[PDB]
Amino acid sequence: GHMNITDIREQFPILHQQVNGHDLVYLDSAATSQKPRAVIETLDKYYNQYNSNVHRGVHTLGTRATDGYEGAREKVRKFINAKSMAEIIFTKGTTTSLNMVALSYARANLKPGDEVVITYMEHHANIIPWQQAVKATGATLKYIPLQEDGTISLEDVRETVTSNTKIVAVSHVSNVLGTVNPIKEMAKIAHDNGAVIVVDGAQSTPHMKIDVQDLDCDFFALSSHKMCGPTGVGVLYGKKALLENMEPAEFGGEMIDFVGLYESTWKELPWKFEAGTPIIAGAIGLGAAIDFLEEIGLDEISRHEHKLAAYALERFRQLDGVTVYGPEERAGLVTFNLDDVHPHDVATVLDAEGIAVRAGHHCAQPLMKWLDVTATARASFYLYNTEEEIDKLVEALQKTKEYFTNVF
Amino acid sequence: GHMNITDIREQFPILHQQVNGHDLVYLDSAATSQKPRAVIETLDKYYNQYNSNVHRGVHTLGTRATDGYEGAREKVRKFINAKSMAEIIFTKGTTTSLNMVALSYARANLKPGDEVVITYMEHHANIIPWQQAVKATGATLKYIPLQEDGTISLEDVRETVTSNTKIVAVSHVSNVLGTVNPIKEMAKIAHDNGAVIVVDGAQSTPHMKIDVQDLDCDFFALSSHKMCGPTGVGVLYGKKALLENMEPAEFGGEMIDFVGLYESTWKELPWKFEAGTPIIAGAIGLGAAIDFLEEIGLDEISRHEHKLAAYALERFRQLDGVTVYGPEERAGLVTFNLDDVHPHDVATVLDAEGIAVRAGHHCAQPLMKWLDVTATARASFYLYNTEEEIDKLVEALQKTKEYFTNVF
Repeated sequence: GHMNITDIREQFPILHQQVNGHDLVYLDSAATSQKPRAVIETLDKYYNQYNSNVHRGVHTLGTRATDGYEGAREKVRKFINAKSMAEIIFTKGTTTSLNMVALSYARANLKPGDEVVITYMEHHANIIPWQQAVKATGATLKYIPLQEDGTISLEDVRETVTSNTKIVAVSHVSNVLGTVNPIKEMAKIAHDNGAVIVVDGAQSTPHMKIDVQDLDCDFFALSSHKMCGPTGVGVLYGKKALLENMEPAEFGGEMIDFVGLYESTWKELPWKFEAGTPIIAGAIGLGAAIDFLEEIGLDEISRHEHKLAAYALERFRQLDGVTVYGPEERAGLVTFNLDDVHPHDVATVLDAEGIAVRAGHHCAQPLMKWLDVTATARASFYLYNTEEEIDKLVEALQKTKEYFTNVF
Repeated sequence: GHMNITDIREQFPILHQQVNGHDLVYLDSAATSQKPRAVIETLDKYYNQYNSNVHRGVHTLGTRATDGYEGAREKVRKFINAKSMAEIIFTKGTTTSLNMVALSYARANLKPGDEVVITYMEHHANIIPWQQAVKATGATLKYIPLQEDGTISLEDVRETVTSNTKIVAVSHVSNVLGTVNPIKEMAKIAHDNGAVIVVDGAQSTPHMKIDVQDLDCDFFALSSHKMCGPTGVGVLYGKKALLENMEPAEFGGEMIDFVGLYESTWKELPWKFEAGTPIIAGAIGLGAAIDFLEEIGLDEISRHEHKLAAYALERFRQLDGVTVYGPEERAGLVTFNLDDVHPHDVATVLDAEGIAVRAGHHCAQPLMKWLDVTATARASFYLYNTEEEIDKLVEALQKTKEYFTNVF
């Protein structure tokens, strides 16, 4: 049962190379994750053996491609514990999923005086679609405040959500702070006030079990590329009764039933929301990523990331002049700054040592402003990373601090 | 220079297999095309060697992925002869591209009394977004009529387009009739009346050179999966001056410049229209499909398809009780019916002989109604198909006709 990190790393060809003369140390999985051979070879087999368009079922390869595509829909349903494949919509990624809710749910259900409630830690994907939806409807956007450690208190949620709130939208896991938000209790507060809750799960799904029946979220969005799967593919989950009453966000072939000159009728769910030839190979590859993660065990992967996170926080606390943002209890990532060194220069120096991290605002400018910084650096961990890699990171941070103090 | 079909077919692993005990005869490339090793191995190399998120440029693999993604944008620009990469937007496919024009251009620029003009041969992707855009604006949808052979006469275009027309949307090549429409002359008519022209090029781009400066189209949409490229990726081309004045269709990270609590500003083109982590691998694979087709020569591929089309029409005319739809001059496809046999049964019997064709409405229900049929069968050709494969098709059609006459 227990995961062998050597055996896991063996499955990721891209980890086994040098950058600038040093073994690669890839600590940027919160930006995008690497892929095991089981996923890459799923794409290969699709294109080598049974590519064809789907949902015709009139010739043999087309039936195979259809069975592969719809089979992957069912894999996703089981993976997040949705009641029904009608609730599982394949999209281009988390961002498009959230935009579909903002176009098809928010803009149809917001009036002046209604509120959309988000938080200061949201990724832009979970901010801009609501800014545009409230502007288009004359509704009001509101922000739940954060505690000093970058978590959300339920009393602040209760204070911000009111009888005029129609939508609460919030991240399951922050890509910057590592905070795991109390989604299940926030959904109960949202429903008690007459609101739906929209959960941005791009950063939770790769790393921890999702059960949308236990969360009782109304909508849940995720991206394949962060969870060992292909780029260009994501999921929107929504409760069937909500999706049934929402109009499509996109129109075209495959999502219609009858097309007249001026009027058309739509397919049943989920295909109502899948216009045009779908992301056939990428969805099948996302199903393979799910099989891969489930065979390792999401709970095993969470325990491994908890170990790496606690080890990294401890070793970061051994460095002088380094500031870490966010709470002690966290997902597998550390966002930080070195005193006196711009995080872009940190990242540049670290890449010269083979170490890949991210520097910038991480698509969370209002959070940087809340943190009173212009930018930060971020190291993020996944199921193929090790404590030795964190040692290399903290050693390179120490030698970065020494380098820049002495150039001065 | 001249293409060797044996050497071309050698590059497509999927062609070399049996279905039901017969060599595969894949005649469904108008639904989706197969991929050469150069494309599949491009995806492999991406995932094996340099996957990372794009447009950070802070670590070595991220710079490589960015250079690959933006390099593919430039490959597409050269391929359709656009003036600028600002004009090349990566989307999920033709359908999404056309929906982006309908959301961001049509719904912003249509008033009561304005007209959107389409044709009776359009694919649903080029029909439903306009039905929805005119309903949302109170504008009027109009249809250019067709000649008896399923072509469009320019005098009918001139009669249908008026001083109230703001948009003409039309396919470059019909996926059913094989008609090549007179796009360049239609664009001059559209502009003479104060309209833009939106060209659905999903079926022309795989098969013939596109030059958007010579066409003078305002928007042009295409899909990677029909042109030897990965699924899940497409392009929207639009004249820079039009795109500059259109608002994004999707909102999120990557397409912003500044994000405040309530207001945001957008990136320059093309990234204004690319919200969230992009279709990194698929776009790079579409660039490889372009390199592959350009090395063979689109003019060579067009000549090969013209030969196969003229051969197929002749051999179809040798069959009794078979009706072919559309004009003599055509792209590489034949849509037909057997007297007395439902096209679904034709397709089923043909798959038992290893032959893959499509039966149905081909996402063109108003065209089937114009043709006074409920469904049709369709065989479609690409650069790996041969005359021997067309012989197998017409022989299997003859034996289908004999089989069903004798069961009766």
